Amino acid sequence: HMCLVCSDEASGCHYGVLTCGSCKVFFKRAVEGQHNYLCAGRNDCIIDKIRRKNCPACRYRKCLQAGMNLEARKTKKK
Amino acid sequence: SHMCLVCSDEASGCHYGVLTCGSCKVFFKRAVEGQHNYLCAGRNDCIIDKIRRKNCPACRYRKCLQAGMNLEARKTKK
DNA sequence: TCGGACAAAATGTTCT
DNA sequence: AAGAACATTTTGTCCG
Ligand SMILES: [Zn+2]
Ligand SMILES: [Zn+2]
Ligand SMILES: [Zn+2]
Ligand SMILES: [Zn+2]
Repeated sequence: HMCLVCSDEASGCHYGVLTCGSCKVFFKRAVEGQHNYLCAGRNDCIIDKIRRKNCPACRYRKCLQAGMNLEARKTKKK
Repeated sequence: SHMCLVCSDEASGCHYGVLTCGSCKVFFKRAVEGQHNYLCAGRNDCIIDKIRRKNCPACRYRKCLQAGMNLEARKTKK
């Protein structure tokens, strides 16, 4: 299937969302680093397999908007 | 006479013909030496500043060329 | 699914 | 100034 963030091949539902392993780990690192990324464009960068490295701000924004959340399994269990 | 012409960080000298910081110097060398088949995720006018210069190597390399960076600056100069 | 360990890629600094 | 070595950061895969 397809990662909902970067369109690469997805490796499961991570943190609530069908995503590839690279996006899974990017997301956990972003949340736990509480990094404050800034876009160099217009907050609408193309995030695909090549370009996902280019804008961590837009990649992270796509993660969050797709509904990724570290407590996804904890919420869904409930 | 103080600022990197590519990213606006503090320049360290006049490298490959242009006033630049050390990071832009070696970024340009690596880009020319090798391949630079970079892809912009924006509209080819990414802002290249001290933080964001890492986001888009395509626009960073474009700004190096536009500023006139070239490997044989010192030969050409002589 | 999740995350630790390891590895690769990409970037940046020292040069006593 | 330019470049090799060294070093760090950022990203991605392998395992369990
Ligand atoms: Zn992805
Ligand atoms: Zn962006
Ligand atoms: Zn610079
Ligand atoms: Zn760009």
